[PDB]
Amino acid sequence: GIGTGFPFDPHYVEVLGERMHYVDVGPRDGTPVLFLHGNPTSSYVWRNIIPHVAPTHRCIAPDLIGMGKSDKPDLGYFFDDHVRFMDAFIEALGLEEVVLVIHAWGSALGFHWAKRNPERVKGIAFMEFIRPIPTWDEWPEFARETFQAFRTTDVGRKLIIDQNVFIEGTLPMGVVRPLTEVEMDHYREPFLNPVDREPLWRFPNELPIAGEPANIVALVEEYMDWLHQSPVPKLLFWGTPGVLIPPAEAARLAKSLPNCKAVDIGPGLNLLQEDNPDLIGSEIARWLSTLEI
Ligand SMILES: CN(C)c1ccc2c(-c3cc(C(=O)NCCOCCOCCCCCO)ccc3C(=O)O)c3ccc(=[N+](C)C)cc-3oc2c1
Ligand SMILES: [Cl-]
Repeated sequence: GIGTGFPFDPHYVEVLGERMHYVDVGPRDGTPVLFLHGNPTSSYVWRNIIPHVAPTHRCIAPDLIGMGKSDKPDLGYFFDDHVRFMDAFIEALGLEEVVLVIHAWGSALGFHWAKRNPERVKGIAFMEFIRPIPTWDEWPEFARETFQAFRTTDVGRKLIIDQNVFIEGTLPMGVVRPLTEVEMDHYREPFLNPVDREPLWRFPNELPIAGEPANIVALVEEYMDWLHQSPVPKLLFWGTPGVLIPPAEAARLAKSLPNCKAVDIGPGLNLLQEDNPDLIGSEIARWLSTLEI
């Protein structure tokens, strides 16, 4: 059965006046592997993937500011806030060159950091990642009216902040296999208090859909422009039917993006880590062995 525990010792670092929590396992020398989660998850989403990589490589998995075991400042939790705190996190750990393993909103953070710091990125493994969604027709039909309602300050905040729907409903609807009560309690833990749910609502309001917000659309277009030409080694995981990346898109990207290998994980929606963690971790471990790190 897929593991439900989170055995990792807590590590904390002060970042811009705030304490950020991170997993830090594996050997201390060599190039580290930095794991970035998205909405509404935490380093918990990497718990069954990291044990495949940690025998041979350092694994660092931070909880984004306002999420997981990290501190909860009184912020808007805009994408720009996450960019500021992640930039500062990476410098606080003194990381030099890295391999990135990134997912969904963590993929926007990772690709935006890689585009700005390409000399420091030796490879990117990614899955269910953020690209511009040009019209609402390109958002999955089964989740279209709900994400449209999320992108409002009235209904959207009622659902996500008052009623915790991103945790109770959107999260399980992002996994094909059923989540256990223990797993759901791990995802619920950072957000038991409704006043702490601001990141859960601002994230879907930042998604680059139908041209808004224009500033995020532009930023995401920029790192996609880079990714289509950069020689950086790329490993793309995808599932069927997917959410942000449908199978036909994954197959086109595997051909268009330079130096990109694609791996079919089988059934999957958004949190591919919850549907086939052993294939994702074992393929990352094999792919790392082919990099000059
Ligand atoms: C308390 N209260 C008002 C509600 C309301 C609605 C529900 C809903 C629910 C959910 C939705 C809903 O979230 N759709 C969007 C799905 O997007 C999936 C793809 O993105 C993944 C993340 C991508 C991130 C990218 O960055 C719609 C409609 C409903 C409904 O029932 O009306 C629940 C659904 C499932 C459930 N259990 C335990 C399995 C329990 C549910 O419980 C509910 C409770
Ligand atoms: Cl989101």
